[PDB]
Formats: sequence, C-alpha cells, structure tokens
Amino acid sequence: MENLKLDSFLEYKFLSNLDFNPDGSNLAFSLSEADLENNSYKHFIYNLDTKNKEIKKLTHSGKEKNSLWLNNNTILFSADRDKDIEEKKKLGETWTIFYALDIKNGGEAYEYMKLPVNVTEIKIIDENNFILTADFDNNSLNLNDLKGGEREKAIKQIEENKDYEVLDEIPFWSNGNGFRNKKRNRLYHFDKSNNKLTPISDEYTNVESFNIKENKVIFVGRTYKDKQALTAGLYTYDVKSNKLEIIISDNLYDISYANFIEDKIICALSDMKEYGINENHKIYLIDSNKNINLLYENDTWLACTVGSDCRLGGGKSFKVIGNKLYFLSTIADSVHLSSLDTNGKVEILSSENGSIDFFDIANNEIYYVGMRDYTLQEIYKLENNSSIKLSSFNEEINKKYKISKPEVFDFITNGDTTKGFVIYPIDYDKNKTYPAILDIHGGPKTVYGDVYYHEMQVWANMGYFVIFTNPHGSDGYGNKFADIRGKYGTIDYEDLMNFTDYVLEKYPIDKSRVGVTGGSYGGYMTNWIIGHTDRFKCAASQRSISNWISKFGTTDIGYYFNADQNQATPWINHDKLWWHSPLKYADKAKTPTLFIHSEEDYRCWLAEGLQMFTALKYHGIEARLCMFRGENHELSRSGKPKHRIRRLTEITNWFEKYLK
Amino acid sequence: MENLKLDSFLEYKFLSNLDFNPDGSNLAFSLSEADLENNSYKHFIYNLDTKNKEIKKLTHSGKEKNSLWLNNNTILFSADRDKDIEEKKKLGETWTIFYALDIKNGGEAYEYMKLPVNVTEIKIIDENNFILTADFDNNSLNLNDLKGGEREKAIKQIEENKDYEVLDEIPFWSNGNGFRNKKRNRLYHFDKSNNKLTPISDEYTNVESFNIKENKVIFVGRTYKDKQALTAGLYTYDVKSNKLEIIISDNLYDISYANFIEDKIICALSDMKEYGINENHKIYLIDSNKNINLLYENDTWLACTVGSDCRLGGGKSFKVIGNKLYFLSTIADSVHLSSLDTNGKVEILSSENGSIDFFDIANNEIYYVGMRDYTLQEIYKLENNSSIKLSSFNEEINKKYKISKPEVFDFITNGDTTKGFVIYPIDYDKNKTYPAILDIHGGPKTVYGDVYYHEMQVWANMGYFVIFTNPHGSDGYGNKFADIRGKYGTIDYEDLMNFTDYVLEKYPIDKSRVGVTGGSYGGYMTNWIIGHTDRFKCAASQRSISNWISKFGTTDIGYYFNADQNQATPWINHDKLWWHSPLKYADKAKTPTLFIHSEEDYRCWLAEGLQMFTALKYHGIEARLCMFRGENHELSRSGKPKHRIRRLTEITNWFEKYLK
Repeated sequence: MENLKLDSFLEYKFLSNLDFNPDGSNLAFSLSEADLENNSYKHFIYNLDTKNKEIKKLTHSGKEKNSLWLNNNTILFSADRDKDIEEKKKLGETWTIFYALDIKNGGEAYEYMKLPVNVTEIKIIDENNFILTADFDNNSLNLNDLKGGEREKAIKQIEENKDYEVLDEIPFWSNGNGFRNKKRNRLYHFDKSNNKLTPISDEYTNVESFNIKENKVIFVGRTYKDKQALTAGLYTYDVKSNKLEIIISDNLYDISYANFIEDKIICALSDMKEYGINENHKIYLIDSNKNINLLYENDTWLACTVGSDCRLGGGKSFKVIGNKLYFLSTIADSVHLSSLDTNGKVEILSSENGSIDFFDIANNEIYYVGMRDYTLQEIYKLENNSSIKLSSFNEEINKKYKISKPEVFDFITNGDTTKGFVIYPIDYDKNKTYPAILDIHGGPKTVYGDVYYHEMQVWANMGYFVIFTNPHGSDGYGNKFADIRGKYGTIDYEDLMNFTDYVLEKYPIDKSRVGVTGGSYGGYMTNWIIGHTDRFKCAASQRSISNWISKFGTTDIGYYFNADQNQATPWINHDKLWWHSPLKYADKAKTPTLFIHSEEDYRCWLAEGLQMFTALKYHGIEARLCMFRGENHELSRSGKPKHRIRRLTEITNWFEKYLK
Repeated sequence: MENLKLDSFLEYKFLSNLDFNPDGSNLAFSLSEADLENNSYKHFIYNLDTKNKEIKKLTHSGKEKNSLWLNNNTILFSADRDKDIEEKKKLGETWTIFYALDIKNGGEAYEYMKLPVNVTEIKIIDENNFILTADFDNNSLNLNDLKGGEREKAIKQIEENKDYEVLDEIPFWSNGNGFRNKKRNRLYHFDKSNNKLTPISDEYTNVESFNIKENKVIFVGRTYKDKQALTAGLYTYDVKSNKLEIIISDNLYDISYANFIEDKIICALSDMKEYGINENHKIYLIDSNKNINLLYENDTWLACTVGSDCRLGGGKSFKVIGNKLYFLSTIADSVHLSSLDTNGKVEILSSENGSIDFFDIANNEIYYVGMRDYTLQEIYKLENNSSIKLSSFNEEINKKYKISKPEVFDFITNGDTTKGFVIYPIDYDKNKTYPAILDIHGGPKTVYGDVYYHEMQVWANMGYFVIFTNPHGSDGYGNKFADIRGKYGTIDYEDLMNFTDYVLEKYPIDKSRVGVTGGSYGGYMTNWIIGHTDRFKCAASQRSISNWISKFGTTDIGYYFNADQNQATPWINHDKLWWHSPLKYADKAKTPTLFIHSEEDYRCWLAEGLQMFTALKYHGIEARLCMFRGENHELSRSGKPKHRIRRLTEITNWFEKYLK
C-alpha cells in the first residue's frame, strides 16, 4: 500500500442520478470527479445493460449529467453547447438547452429542446411533453421578451442591480442557492409540439417536490409573501383539463413525500405536534374524497442520514411501483431499504451494514449505489437481502492506500445504547501512546456510521486515533432518541464526554494530546465543549453556531429552527436561548481553536464563527479563522477542490501544531 | 428658482487637500465631482495665487489629487499613467508613481518618482528625501522581487489567495479599508538619490500620525500582534543617525496629535480614566527630558464634527507655526479655529456660524475651506474673525435651486441648553399642514449644524418638514454633555422625543405623518425608537446597531468601544448589555422600517441590519432591507454616485409610501 494523503480524494469517484429506461434494459448514472486545474468537477454520463451487466462511458467532455430518458434508446441532458444562448444568459436571459445521446443507434449528442427558463428538475409525460420545476423571479426584467432600446435599458439595469440585494420576506436566502428574495421554485408544463410553456404553481409558491403518473401532476407547495410557514399544501393538476385542485390546505401539515399509487395518493406527513419540526413523518393514504387515513406509523427520517465527505450528487430515495412504496430509513449506523404496500405490510429488503445513497427499481430488479465494507460509492444490485457488486469505480482506492476501518462497538450512556467508533492509527503499536481526534457529526438528527470518511482516514494516516459516536439527538432510534429540544449542551454533551472518557481509558491514547472538531451542530458542540472543559488541547470549529440570538435573525432556517430546538426565542425566555449559546461561556474557554467558515454559508451565518473567534482573542487565547469565498455550508461535502484542500489543510495543520 | 432634485448632488463640487507652498505664494487644492456614467469621481488639481486670488485649473484627465509641493513652482501628485506598472499592480506588485507639474514654466506633468509600496500618505523633507506611511503586509509574497518560476508560482498563489481570508488578530478589518489582518500602516524614509526605502516603524506597528521638522520625524504608534490596545506610543526618528527614540511608552496614554514645536514637543494625550476612550485630549508639552507638562486643559474633540453629506476628502485640522498650535474645535453649533502658544495662551481666530473643514497657514495668512451661510464648500481667507469668500465653485446652486435654510433656536432638555433646528417645506403655507422627518446624526459624539445637508434639502423640496437637534452624548459641550456611557437609550432618547414633541406643537406638523431616520448611532436610536414608541408612522434605519453582544465580536471597534459606551460586556453584566440593545424590544415594534446597510461596513457590520429586519418580519410588521455591495459605513458621504442615488431613493420612496 501507500499512505493516504490529504488530497487523495481528488482520485475518488462519485456516483449520481440512477435512472432506468421504461423497459428496464438500460439504467443511466453519472460519474463526478475532481478537476484541480480548473477547480471544478467533471461530470460524465454512463450506462449499464441490465442483462449484459456491462458499464459504458457515454460522455467525455465533463460537463453533462443525465436527467431523463426520452425513450429506451435515448438519454437527454442539459448543457451549454450553444455559444449564442450562453452570451444571452450572461446578459440576463434565462435558457436551458437539452441534448440527446443515442445508445441504440449511436452518434453524438444533438440539440433536442430549448426552454426559456432556468430549470431545476425535469420529468417526462411523453416525447413532446415535460413537467418542469424552474427558477422564477417575481422582479424579473424578462430579457428574453425585450428588444430595441428597452433591451439595452434592461441590460444596464440588470448589470447595476448586481450591486444590491432587496429583502422583504423573512427567508431572504437559502444555503447553496444564494439570495432568494421574491424568487420561487415554480412548476411548469412544456409542450414541445407547440413550444408552449405553461405555469402550474402560482408566482409565490416554492415547489419542494412533484410527481406524475400519466397526465396528472402531484406536487408539494409552500406559499408565502412575507413569512414562510412551517406547513406545506398538497396540490394536483391535470395537463388536459388544466384544473388545479387543493388536496390539503396549506396550514395543517408539513409533507415530505407525495405520489400517485394505484387510484389514490400516498403521502408522508406530520402536524409536528409531538416532536416539533423534525418529527418523523407518518405515511398516510388520501382517498378520492380527500380523507387522510394512516397506513404505517413510521418512526424514522425517511432518508439516508449517514454522514460522509465522499459524495457528489444524488438520486431517488422514494419510489412507487405497483402497490408498494419503496423508501429509505436510517436505523442505527446504516440505511434500510423497505417497501410498504397499500395493505400496510412492511417488508424489509436490505438491512446491510453500509449506507444506501439512492436506488431505482424497474421490473422488481433493484439497483442502488452505496458504501459497503468501508469502501467508496459503487453500484450494487439487490437480490434477497444481499448485494452483488457490479461497478469497480473505486475498488483500487482501498487496495492502493492504507485504510483504517473503524472498530464498531455498543456504547451505553444516558439510559440508551448507541454506536461507538474508534479508528486505529496506521501502523499501530500497542507499546506506544498516540494522540486522538474526537469528530462530532454535523446536524443533530444525523448519523455516523461504518462508511468511508476521507477526513478521518487522512488523520489516521498521520498517527492519530479518530473516535466518534452518535449521542442523544442523532437519527436512527426514533423521535424519542432524537429529541433534545431545550436540551442542547446537556445530555448530548454528557454523551460525548462519557464517550471520550470510555475511549481514552480502553484505548492507548495520550490524554494530554486530544483534539476535537465538528461542523454545523458539531461546530456548535465544539464551541460548547471548549467553554465547559479543559480536556482537549486544541479544537477546530467549522460552520458553527455560537449565538442563538444572532443566529435567529441571519439564518435561512434560523427564525423557526432555533425556537424548535432550544424551546426559546430572543423575546420569550431569552435567558434560556442565551444559556444554550456557547458564546456565553467563551470567557472560560482556554482551548486553542481554529475556525472554519464560509462567507455564503446561510445555514450558519458568518457572524457565528466571527464571534467565538473574537471572544477567545479578547481573552488572550490563541485562535485562527479561515473564511472561504464562493462556498457555503456544503464546503466539506461539495466545495471546489482547492477550497476543500485548503479546509483540510487548515484543520490538519492546527492539530499538528498542538497535538504533535 | 427650480426645485432641488434627488440627484442634484451630481452637480456639486467638493474641495480637498488645501495646501500651501513653502513661501505662501500659492495654495494647491483638489476639486472632486461625481461622474455618474462611470459611477466614480473625477478629481482635478487647482491653484490659488495668494496675491490677487486667481483660481486656476491645472489637471483635466480627472484622476489627480495634489499630494505635496516639490518646490515653490511644482505640485507633486500620484497617478497611473504607466501601463506596465498598472498591470504589475494587478498581478501583485506594490507601486506608486509620483508626477511633478511645474506651474510656473508650463507644460504637462512628468514622472518624478517611483516607490515600490502602496503609499497612504507622503511628506517632503527636501526634493530628494521623503517620509512615508504605506501599506505593509507581514504575509506579502513580495512579487516585486520575484522572477522566473518562483514568480509564476507566486502570481498563481496570490490569485488563489483571493478566495480566502485568515484572521488571527482581534481587529482583523477596518471600515473603508477591507480586511487588515497582519497588515499595518508602516512609516518609511525614501531617498530618491540612491533609491533607498528604509523602514522606521517595526513590522507590527500601525502608524496613525506623523510630522517632520527639518530632518527629524515625530510619529504615533499602535503596536500589537494579537490584540490592539487602547493606548498609543509616541516615538521620534532622526534620518541621519537612523536613531529611534521612545519618548512615551505605548501603555500609558492614547494620543491624537503629536508634533515638533520650537525645541520641544506639543502633544494631545489622555489617560482615559475620567471619561474613557472618547475623553477630550488635553494638550501637553514634552521637554527634552521627556517630562510631560500640562499646557492647556482642552475640553474639545479637536476636530470638525459638524455632519454633512456634501464633502469628499479632507485636509489639515492641525498646524504648528512658530510657537503656536492652530487647531479646530466644534464648540457647539460650529467649528472654531484657535491657537495655543507655548506660554499657554489660547486665542480664538474664528468663531463663525458655519463649519471649518480644513485650513492652512503661511505668513500669518490663514485660508480655509468651509460651509458658511448654508452654502456648499468654498475657499475663504480669515482676517480678524471674519471670512472673505475667494471661490464660487457652488455659488449657482443656492441661486438656481430652492434651498430652505434652517431655523435655529435654543432648546433646553434634561438640564442643558442645546440647539434645535427646523427646515420648513418649500413653498411653505402658514395655514396648510405638512409631514415631517426626524434626522438623527450618525456619530454618537458629533454635531448637527447650520450646514448644507443634501438629503434634508431633497425632502424639504418634496413637501416635508425636516427637524434635527443635538441630544446628550453629542459633541460640542465638553465631556459631561457627551457622557452617555451606560446611558444609551435613556436621556439621549428623551432629548430627541422632547425635541420632537416641542416641534410638533410649535409647527403645523401632521403628527399622524412623521418619519424618523438616521445612520450609525442614529441608526441605533432609530432601532431603539421603533421598539420604545409607535409615534412615527415609518422609519429608516441606516448602517444601524441592533445587538450589542453581536457587535462585540463582529466590528473593527466593537470589542473595546461597545464596552466603553455601555459599561457592560457579553460576560460582565450581560443583562445591561442586552438591555441597551434595540433588538430586545423588536416584539413591541409596530412602525414599518426600511433598513439601509452595506456589505463592507465594518463599523456596524451586516449582522445588525439583518437581525432587526428579520425580527420585524417575524412579528408581522412591514419592513424592507437594501444591501449595498462595494460600499461601507461612508456610503452616504463618499459612496459611488449610483449607490448614493439608490440609498437616497430607497429612503425617499419609503417616506413617500407611508408619509403621503
């Protein structure tokens, strides 16, 4: 082998967009890989034949991801191979060009469609009919329709308007998407036959999800003019009657999935009365007369929440075929693939140890991408609760480099039993003593698992122990285990400190050289940890939360997600919201702390990292902060390659200065 | 008589850099005017022959400000007329080219000097020796000295470094200067004969003031590696012996002015023990034994603090000549010009109603630029406490547009008699009724005066009353009147509301239609007002403060100034610091409020504006926020023309929408 290095992730391959053709013969997917020279990513389109089992590389310029199957022969994708349209978009025009790539009859990609909107997702009624969600600006100048003097007047106004941002609704930006004031994700119908682009959802509605069966659309709708509500409405629309029908009013529940199943509608849904915003959605059925009836009392977040920094892109996590609804659920450190028929029978289909990222089903043949055996993403076919490995995109990674696989064990703390993980240092000697790093998984209701994580292997290849666990608040063990509302920094902080106590005694680690790092919620805990204990000699706080009050007014979810998680508000029990803020305890922090933060991170605003850094510096504590431009919360998982190398370098150099 | 329009300031002229030549024969100065088409400002160098008062324009390209007098016939200025140097600056090289313009012999400017640093201020000893302060970076790659392969790697490293910012000091940025982490304002001596540039201040000292007599240098020092202190250091440098000498340590006093006088040193100091950071500086005399003897117990902020938006640049507020020290002092409504001889005697040389922006003296001849009789900037000569107007760059403005001059009266409140102002609406009728606008000046210890203020005149020309005053905390009545430490929102809020009630009774103002607005501390009070009263039907909060614990960690001055003004701290009496924050009362805010804020404002950072807006939108109140890119706290005074028009238009349409 050879030592894994900081930048070794440049050679990793990431899979996305697993989609079948209607006849189940060919399934398409995309491969992404780092492009260090251009600080971007190359995206290729691939195909596997379901009976030949042969992988085929379809694109080679590196700017194409498959979005849709036109028919069993032809994959459609969006690109920018029209230099005229490209320069029009720079001026302010909105356009999306789709091409077509014959596999059965061959050739190269040829232009199939031009659509005068910027599309976010596309689905197919037939060859000349598509259902659309796309960016829509209520203050758009409509540069496509303008000509003459009014055109040059708009080109200048659009250019000048880049120097401002106007805000008059309480979520004025979204992380990963920039400023979003008075702009919505709107649903459209496009008829290629007559080039007619027909709106479905109105001007103020954010379409969060949509599905189609034949000529009928079902979508999720959040609508607001000044304040986004916690509830979403369910709506349907037919592309022949042009009738919109309110299925569920927009002030009852927050729905996560809705689709057609047989002659009625299945829907994940919750009124958030028991466990708040993040309550696990139960699955109901909606009959013809719009009655809601329980079908299966699920107690899981219906998604793969196993953390990793070796993913780029995604696919389907829900599917409806026949009478069964196939879904995902993270159960402990792993993901399950289960079904649910219209009778309520829950069969479990895949309870393997690794993560299931996304999947597709065609003729009761199940294909998925996942991370098994602590290896990177590969395509597996599912047969009788066991997986056959088809692709070999990342097989040499584990054979080329020295990977230290975690030691999984059960850990008891605070009346419940969770998972504990300890990664040995490379070339481990029981006669020596080593330093360690405690990694706290970002997001409260997420999961650490036996899944290849690059940043941990990097430090294990440099002589570090890397330990981590899933404290109270993580996903996996239902709403009860995840409920830490009003308990931030208590039973979860105990869980982490109890885990650190157990590890530094059971494993041979120098207690005097222990670091701690974490992002998002993990960055909050790092700021909390350094303000309550002296046991870590250095810390790294990334995209963190330091001031719940300051975070209330500057976060894309802050004005409602803070009140739900801390049971407080800058005006109702302010002392509680301040008690849970790590900035309050910054005058007792003595631990040197590096701060990673992104300027366009709107899930955790720059103010949070700026405050803890200033506080430690005010009290004469060594500190450091690296601000990343053009990046956001997703820097560690999907940022530009150089900015990922810079983040990994800053974090790796800080431990080296204080732990070696 | 035409109506003054919103964009009428595009026709104003602004003077700066009033500077004598060594024999008092000529007076150089710069004129500045807005260039809307290029969204910038043109600058021209003028001359004034002191014998017959002839005004001459000397440069015409629009990119020149006068720096020094090379001799009695030549002005020295910096510009960019070398395209090779211009492109090397874009790559990373530090350069400044100085051109010489012979006013007597004629011709155009010719290149005189080239210095491999970015110069922030320059002074001349003789025609071959100069004292500089210039930008210095402790992490500079020194691209000027690099060649070959190390150059191409440094160029790319400089370009890639633009994506990040590294912080490891508690003042890491300065308003109007961007990020300043580990960058200092360093003093240099440049010998033009042998092209030697020699440092004087060390690699970590911020030089904030310096003066020269013969071949000696006096300068002021702020030195820090991790935390800028409140005290400054006074040192001296001889350029022949290369001798540096500490005459006051940097841990004793804060100093505002320091200069050579006769055979000793005159200096403005203070131990901030009686009134804090903003304590008025006494003027002391330092003998050759480095003993510091009191010369005059000055009780003034030795500067011009009369606010106005019709200035661009500045000049000299101090001048030592013979045995006297001529200085400015805002006495209450206006700016005086006094003198102080080494015997301790104070003479009042100017005590007129307007403002004195900056001056200069030669052979008992005192010229200055000032705003008198509610007219824009003009050059005046001062003789026997009365001024003679020598320029008319803006004389047509008051003759062509409808200017409503203020009515000034005495106004007692909270045991002190301050000034009150009311500007009538244009075409005023005694029997009709009008809406009003409250303007609160921005710097806590500054002053509103009988000085042309554009935004006030724009609103009066649209049918508004404009009212403003000087509450407790303002400049112009000694320390005691300016002492609102720990009193933010108490007496200062009462004095404004007492003034507003006074004006609403005497004048025919529709109390139903009264707007309020202000920036900086006037933006804090606007945020304070809407949370503590509903009497204003609409508000406009510019570059405001809303959350003191938030401003502590995210502001160039917040970690020492906020504790000085509120006598609190996020960790010491936090209840008090949270009390003086207007965000605490946002739940009681019912007044629709517009928010003006800039992205690169580091005096009141973006977090303050976002929190008040999100809080008001959270409570169902109408609110609007306009964010300005590329501008800072000085937007309303020196921002780019289009952005100044946008801010004015944003505020005006807000008043128009709710007050009409």
